[PDB]
Formats: sequence, structure tokens, C-alpha cells
Amino acid sequence: HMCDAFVGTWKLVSSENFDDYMKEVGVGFATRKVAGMAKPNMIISVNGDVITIKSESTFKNTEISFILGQEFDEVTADDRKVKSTITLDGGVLVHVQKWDGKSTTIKRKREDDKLVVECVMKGVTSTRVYERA
Ligand SMILES: N#Cc1cccc(Nc2ccccc2C(=O)O)c1
Repeated sequence: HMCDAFVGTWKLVSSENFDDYMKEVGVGFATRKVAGMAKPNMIISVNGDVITIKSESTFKNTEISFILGQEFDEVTADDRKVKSTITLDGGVLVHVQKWDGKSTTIKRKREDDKLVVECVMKGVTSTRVYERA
């Protein structure tokens, strides 16, 4: 019953500062424009200790499966090859990506009937609000 409140199919309903967050990450112009137009669905499921998170949109469909606390390799939607570790910290899923001596942290939290995603790169934060689909 690890992660029960996250499981489901979620749809993006608002975004703030996502272009700036992508700039800080190093995403190029054309990817930023196309990616920023997307209204992804995030589909979260759990089977034993394995969590799966799918992101589907007109831009890209990606999928990660992982065990909490156990590093894995991830190819991001913008084609970074990163080393990822996802943990639960006080009810928040905390996803750290490392690549080329850089780091970004993506937090996912349940707040009321929403799933709130905070993406942080250095001083720049983007907030992405999802609702149940
Ligand atoms: N291209 C591209 C790109 C680059 C960085 C992050 C993301 N998207 C996300 C990642 C993680 C969680 C939620 C989102 C989300 O879209 O809400 C897309």
C-alpha cells in the first residue's frame, strides 16, 4: 500500500514556469516549444515493490519502472541519459536525476484531489498540476 494515493491515471491541468525549468535543464528551443504544448497523461501503477510511471502525450510516450531507493538508468523525454533514484520522503515521491555533473529533482505529492509535480533545477521551479483523468 506503498503509494496507494498516487496510483491511477492523471491528466495535466495547469503549468507554471515549465519553459524556464526546461531552459535551465538545457533543453533546446524546438523541443521546449513542442514539449511545452503537451498535455500529458501520467499513469502510475504498483506491482509488489515495482512502481511504474508512464507519461503519454502527443510529444512523447515514456515509461519508467523502479524500486524505491534503487538507482536506474532513464532516457528523458528530451533525450538526456540520466541516472535516477526515486524515494519516498514523508509521503512525497522524490525523483533525483544526475547527468553530466548536473542534477534536477522532481517531487510528486498528493494535495486534495490533485497530484502536484514540482520540478527544480538550480533556482528555478516549475509546478505542474494533474487531476484524475
Ligand atoms: N521534453 C521534456 C521534459 C523535460 C523535463 C521534464 C519533463 N516532464 C515531466 C517530468 C517529470 C514529471 C512530470 C513532467 C511533466 O511533464 O509534468 C519533460
